[PDB]
Amino acid sequence: HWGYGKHNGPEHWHKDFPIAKGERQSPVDIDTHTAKYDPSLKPLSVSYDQATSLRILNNGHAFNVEFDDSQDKAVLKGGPLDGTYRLIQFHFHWGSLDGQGSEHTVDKKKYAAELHLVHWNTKYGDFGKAVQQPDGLAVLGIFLKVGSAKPGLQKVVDVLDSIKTKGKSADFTNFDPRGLLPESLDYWTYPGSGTTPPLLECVTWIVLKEPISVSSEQVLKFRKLNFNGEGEPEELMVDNWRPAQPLKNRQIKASFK
Ligand SMILES: Oc1cccccc1=S
Ligand SMILES: [Zn+2]
Repeated sequence: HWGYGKHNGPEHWHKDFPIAKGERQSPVDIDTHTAKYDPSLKPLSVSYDQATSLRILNNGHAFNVEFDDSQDKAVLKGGPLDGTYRLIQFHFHWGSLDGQGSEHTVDKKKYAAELHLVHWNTKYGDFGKAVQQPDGLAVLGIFLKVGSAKPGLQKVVDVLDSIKTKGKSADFTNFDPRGLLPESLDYWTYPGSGTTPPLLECVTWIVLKEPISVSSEQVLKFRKLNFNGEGEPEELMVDNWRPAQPLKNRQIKASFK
């Protein structure tokens, strides 16, 4: 099955998931000089005051912080979006080294990691239906650079010992995702896809310009997680990122000059 290794990594995924070579795949390089400022783009509305986190899961490819999405509690709207998108989970992609790990790049620059806050369009009722629609998901992408610690990340880092291996979960209530956001909500936006199989082309990407800083110790702890199950040979969960894919017939828009 798919993964991030030599024999089952991103260069292989097209054999089981032919959409890997499609017309609106993600991630992409964000060429900041080529992105066009769109003064009609609205400010992003991030409404996380009532977010209800539930659980954290190691799925064998990343860890997901899951939310109660059975009511409009943590929603994204505005920006390039029409309508209301509910937060279902967040996750990260990260490197073996601080010089790599992000999926999106900025003028070819790679960040140490990238946080994806996954939201689904409430006009489609559930996440599973939404992923079959070209406007089904909105993913807020935030870059991580190594420097000062992010205090609001530390509760995540502290639980990772309890979900070291594939299939482990832990209760993870009362986590406030507002503590992972940078100051500015200036963004880039384009149409694309999930970055893991099944690579469905259902995502409006919203990539914040301003990274967050995390400490070297925080991202070190991400790198101690395992892709394997308990009792299987240890394979560190590192370099779980897809490289940039061809832009094809797409324009990246900027909310800012
Ligand atoms: O990595 C992902 C995993 C699962 C669902 C939706 C979006 C992304 S980027
Ligand atoms: Zn992702």
